[PDB]
Amino acid sequence: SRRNAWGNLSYADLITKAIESSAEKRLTLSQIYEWMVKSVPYFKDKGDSNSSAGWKNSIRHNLSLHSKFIRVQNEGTGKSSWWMLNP
DNA sequence: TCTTGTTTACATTTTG
DNA sequence: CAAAATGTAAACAAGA
Repeated sequence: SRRNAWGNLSYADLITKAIESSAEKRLTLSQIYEWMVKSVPYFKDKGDSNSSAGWKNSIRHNLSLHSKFIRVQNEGTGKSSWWMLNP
């Protein structure tokens, strides 16, 4: 009996795995979504923001909330913010 | 307008 | 038990 359609891991924990599966160990908001879709089965079929407002909002909430994650300036024009694990 | 972030509420579960 | 967590849902503000 899972805790979520995708199992017992939490959004914040899923995010961690994402960021922590990156070379520079840092992702922008958009990539984190894509990671979920490509790494988590329950989401493989939810990329269409047409059916993906719930888990995206949640993911944005988790990011912006828990000091576990920190926002780091990403150099570039029209680029989003880096998101890294807080040491 | 669609993205990004932040915040605030609420209902439940888990923790410590 | 009470506090920290969690998952949703939403209101608002500044960016691309």
